[PDB]
Amino acid sequence: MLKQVEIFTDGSCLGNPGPGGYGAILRYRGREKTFSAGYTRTTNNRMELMALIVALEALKEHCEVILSTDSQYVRQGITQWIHNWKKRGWKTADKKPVKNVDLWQRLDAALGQHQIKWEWVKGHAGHPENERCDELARAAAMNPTLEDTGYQVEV
Repeated sequence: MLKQVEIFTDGSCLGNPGPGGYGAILRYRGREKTFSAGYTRTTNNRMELMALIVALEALKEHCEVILSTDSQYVRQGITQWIHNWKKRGWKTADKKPVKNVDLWQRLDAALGQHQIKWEWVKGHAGHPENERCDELARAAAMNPTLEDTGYQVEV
């Protein structure tokens, strides 16, 4: 068995907003789980956040996790935004709530249960697991069955 949980994510959506989906692969206790759902009206970025939320929330105890994703949005948030957002109570400089605050807070909550390591892969230089997530995400976008109830046009 792997001594470190493994998660791989991608999200897909054309249209801002539009029908969108996500794929996520979770290696956890000898099992490999695959998550995927499509949403009727959403954004690419909200789908990349959702992928990670769903796969992390699958974890039922404290873990060491390696998260592999090619999202620039997730990468910026993690490496540039979240720390300064927290200090300002999840507001931008103009004192408004940050975009996708609902999903960022939910992701943050999940991140805070685990020892976390990030692998920022490129899209064309992805692993078999990342490619399969891309496939799942586009297939989910094609067949949406959920509501992205947190999505707002005005941020």
